[PDB]
Amino acid sequence: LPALKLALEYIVPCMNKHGICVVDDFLGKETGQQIGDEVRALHDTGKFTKITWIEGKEPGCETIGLLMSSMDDLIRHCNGKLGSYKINGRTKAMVACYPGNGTGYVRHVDNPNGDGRCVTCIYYLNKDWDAKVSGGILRIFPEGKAQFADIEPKFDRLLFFWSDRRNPHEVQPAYATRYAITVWYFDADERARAKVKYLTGEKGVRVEL
Ligand SMILES: Cc1nc(Cc2ccc(F)cc2)c(O)c(C(=O)NCC(=O)O)n1
Ligand SMILES: [Fe+2]
Repeated sequence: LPALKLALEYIVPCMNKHGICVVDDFLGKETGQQIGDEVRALHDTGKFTKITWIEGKEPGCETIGLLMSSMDDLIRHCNGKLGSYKINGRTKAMVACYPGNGTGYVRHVDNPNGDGRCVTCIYYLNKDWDAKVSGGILRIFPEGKAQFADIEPKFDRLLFFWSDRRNPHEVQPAYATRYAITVWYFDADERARAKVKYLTGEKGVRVEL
């Protein structure tokens, strides 16, 4: 499926109706496990600062760059059709590792105070993942509805959801190494407002004395 067809037929319609969207088999087995290798390479060489921020052009991060390009393409076809949002940019790629010792992440909202991020995009890298045993379910609690969404961190799966208070979510305890890559997309207007009240942007960068 072309990017234009996945945006206009699956992602945008789904986002505007539910605000939670799952695209399985996004890149394919061969590209998927290439990313899996590059992600494991970040751990082997010990670049995990376990989260680490990747730009996509770094050596040995070519396929992660491909993923980021593929993600951008997809949003680029969505632009001006997602609510009343104008995506004007994104964060770098957050590569995250749940070590598999029974750690998870408590219920939270990604962007509760309007720091500019409107869409969370997550790519999962976990082959043959069975949540019944290994855990690691992402549970989203969509605002208003009397029901939750359960999302397995299934290999080669791409997830979109609104970053704001509409989508509180938790990562349940994981008993197996659990890998994901996240990018957040910025709305022009909210980002403009954010840059005015919060220590975000270029100005939010530490300088040494
Ligand atoms: C704001 C935030 N930050 C992190 C970074 C982090 C990773 C590991 C960790 F242990 C502690 C923090 C997240 O992972 C998530 C999230 O919703 N993840 C869903 C998923 O990966 O399915 N949200
Ligand atoms: Fe989150």
